[PDB]
Amino acid sequence: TAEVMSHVTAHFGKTLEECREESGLSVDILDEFKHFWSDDFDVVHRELGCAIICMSNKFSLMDDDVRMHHVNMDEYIKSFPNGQVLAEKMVKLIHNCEKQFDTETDDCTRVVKVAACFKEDSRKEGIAPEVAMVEAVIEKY
Ligand SMILES: CCCC#C/C=C/CCCCCCCCCO
Ligand SMILES: [Mg+2]
Ligand SMILES: [Mg+2]
Repeated sequence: TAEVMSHVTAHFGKTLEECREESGLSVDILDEFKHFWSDDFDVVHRELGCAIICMSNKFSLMDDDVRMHHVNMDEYIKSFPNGQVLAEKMVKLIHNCEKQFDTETDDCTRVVKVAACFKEDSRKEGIAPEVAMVEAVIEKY
């Protein structure tokens, strides 16, 4: 659901700053990860793809070939409150987008294209949060 997705996003995004230098991602491109979900934020930069790899690797969410690791992704999603309701659909959506961009060999560029596809499909399928819902989770700390 969009609510589970807010919890996932709020945790995943904590690794943004530690990943920023290696990925070449300027604060001008994305200052806080929560803004990935703004209707207004265009998911396009190669460097955002690189950052996504960095952040994913922190939790083993990529396989050997820099595609999602389905079982690690399932376990991660299920580590959040009510995660079981989102896990199946989220892995199926990401994997469907990966297949559409399988001819992109550049890992950073492929990952940002897949990220943009996933964002559009999460909206169509009703699992895309609003930035406010993501903030609400960050603001409980
Ligand atoms: C394999 C991606 C890890 C993840 C995740 C999701 C976190 C919440 C929103 C970010 C979406 C990233 C999609 C990247 C898929 C690239 O193969
Ligand atoms: Mg710019
Ligand atoms: Mg490769």
